[PDB]
Amino acid sequence: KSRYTTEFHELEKIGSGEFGSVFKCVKRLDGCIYAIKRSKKPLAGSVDEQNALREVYAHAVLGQHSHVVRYFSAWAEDDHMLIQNEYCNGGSLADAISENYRIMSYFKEAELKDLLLQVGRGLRYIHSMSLVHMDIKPSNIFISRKVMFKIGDLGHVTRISSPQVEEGDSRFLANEVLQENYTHLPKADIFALALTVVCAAGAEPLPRNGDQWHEIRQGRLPRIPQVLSQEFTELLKVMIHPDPERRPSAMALVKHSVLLS
Ligand SMILES: C=CCn1c(=O)c2cnc(Nc3ccc(N4CCN(C)CC4)cc3)nc2n1-c1cccc([C@@H](C)O)n1
Ligand SMILES: [Cl-]
Repeated sequence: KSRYTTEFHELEKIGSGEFGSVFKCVKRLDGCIYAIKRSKKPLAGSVDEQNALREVYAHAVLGQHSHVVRYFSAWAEDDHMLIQNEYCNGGSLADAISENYRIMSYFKEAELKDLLLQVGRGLRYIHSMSLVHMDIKPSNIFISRKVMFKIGDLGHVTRISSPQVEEGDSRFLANEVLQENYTHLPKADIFALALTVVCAAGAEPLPRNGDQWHEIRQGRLPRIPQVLSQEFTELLKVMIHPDPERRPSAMALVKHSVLLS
């Protein structure tokens, strides 16, 4: 007797974690496929609730963009919350990276620049609406297949001004954010995107803390396994510059000559 059951037919579980479950579903009325997240309703006044609120109100603000996972609807039923999003048939960037690492394929220089540009366009859009994503990483980039990358998982999204900062994944987190400096949050999304491209390029698992973590925030790129041009390398280096004002904005990113291609 539920809306979920009523409007959708559930095809396959495509994700699970502390966030709950995600299902590939067909909507009966239109025959389209959607990714529907089903989670227990968070305790009131909890982090989980704060997180869930950041996401509903990001949708309220953002609307539709070709490099952001489209949001269609959200509701609550039983003791659960449901979020209906666009289904990206290529899964997440994280999955693709695992898969490259398995059948030994790889993301080429060219394809790495394409990833950077496309996610950059998504960020440029979010930033222009005075928001920041604050959890950019492979598992939150989705792929549609000839290939579109789309930013999803908006649960950390916050305002540039008066930001409610739930810190993202420590692996991708810029030092100034850890230092409780929120005067240039957009540049933290930039830092994270650079490390996201480095992952796609085949780097070893990023450090969660300790010496190697600090070395990166000193502006040093993790070791790669392949041949990146000096100029693409420099672009990635400056995106993880200790000084966030030295990092390009999303708008300067997508107009950069190395990416024009
Ligand atoms: C709705 C919620 C968020 N979300 C989207 O907005 C969204 C859009 N497209 C897709 N496409 C998609 C994802 C995974 C697969 N795989 C099927 C094959 N197996 C082997 C690996 C997984 C296939 C297709 N998935 C999405 N969401 C989703 C799925 C899972 C986990 C998470 C986060 C919580 O980590 N998010
Ligand atoms: Cl800024």
